[PDB]
Amino acid sequence: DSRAVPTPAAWELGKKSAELLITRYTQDHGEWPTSFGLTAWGTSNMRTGGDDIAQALALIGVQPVWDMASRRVTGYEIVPPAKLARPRVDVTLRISGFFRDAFPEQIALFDKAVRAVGALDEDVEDNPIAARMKAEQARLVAGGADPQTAERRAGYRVFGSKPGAYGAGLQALIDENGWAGRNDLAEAWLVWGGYAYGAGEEGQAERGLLEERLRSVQAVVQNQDNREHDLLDSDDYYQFEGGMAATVESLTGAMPSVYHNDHSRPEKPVIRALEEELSRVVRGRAANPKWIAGVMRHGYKGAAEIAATVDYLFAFAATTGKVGNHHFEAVYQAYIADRAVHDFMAEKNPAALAETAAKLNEAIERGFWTPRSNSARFELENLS
Repeated sequence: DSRAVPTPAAWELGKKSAELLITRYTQDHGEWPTSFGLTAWGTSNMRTGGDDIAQALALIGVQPVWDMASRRVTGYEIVPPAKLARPRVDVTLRISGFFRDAFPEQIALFDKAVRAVGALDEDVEDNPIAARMKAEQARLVAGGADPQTAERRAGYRVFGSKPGAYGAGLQALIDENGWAGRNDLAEAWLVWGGYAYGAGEEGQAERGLLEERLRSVQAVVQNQDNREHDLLDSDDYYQFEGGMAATVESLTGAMPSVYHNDHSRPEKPVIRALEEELSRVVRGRAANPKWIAGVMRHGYKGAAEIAATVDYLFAFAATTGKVGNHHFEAVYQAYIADRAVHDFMAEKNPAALAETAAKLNEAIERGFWTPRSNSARFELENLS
């Protein structure tokens, strides 16, 4: 039932996650965060209790209200400063097309909550949301804006693609290799995701507002709720957390922190840096000889998974620059220099082998990988 979302169990997770994310931020940076960029997304195969929205509500310092009998969400209640041991953190939410289509009530809940936090009379150090929404509203009014229009526009926190549009708009740009620098990925990401969503209403073209929100963002955040997939076998992560981080870099001149969080065990959320998650998945899966031996029993399909892993690794380097030289070296050695893996791929799926070689050559070309051997360049080019 979409009216019962976020569930109390998704709330408990969102709250613990938000606390752990703030803490990780303070450990990394030595100061309270004031502005995160979150992605809310979904698959038919996800847990359904409303984790993303719960985390966003927790960050801003709002709690859902449930009907005790029915367990439906009836509204929200602002957590007062008396009940906060840290400041409210501003949240800019990028929603996927799936998320936008599936969960209009969640979007409306968050939109109303964050605007209500932005209207509180609280000190800037407790409430950066209100300070931003008041200042932007005031700048718009002083330009001649109708105050009501100005309050509407200053308070937008939910951005997505227009109706009938899916993904972040980067896949073709990366696959055709028709991007010069990361600024071109940021431009496509803004064109694609520049629509503001508010409670009840349809999407509104508001690219300038998205840019202003992203200019403030200090960390990019995305959550994973199961271990049946990872960030190097699905397009859900590079295009949202990856594309959002490219865009913040393009607007500010500094790459923000990216936190790829593990909500697979709801009682024990684990916050990780994207570099940590990348390395966990290379060790655990991509370069894991148990994983390689297993896909070597699935023929054409297995070889395609190897190739896809390299595609995603490249996509993360393209958007974020957070893929270390060691990862590219590791997959080169595991997939190309290991003659048993190389020969498996050449026999069962030579196109997948050619795609892997071509991707590693582009990684060299872009400065994502400097091969430990000079002969690796020629081998890869001769192979592709």
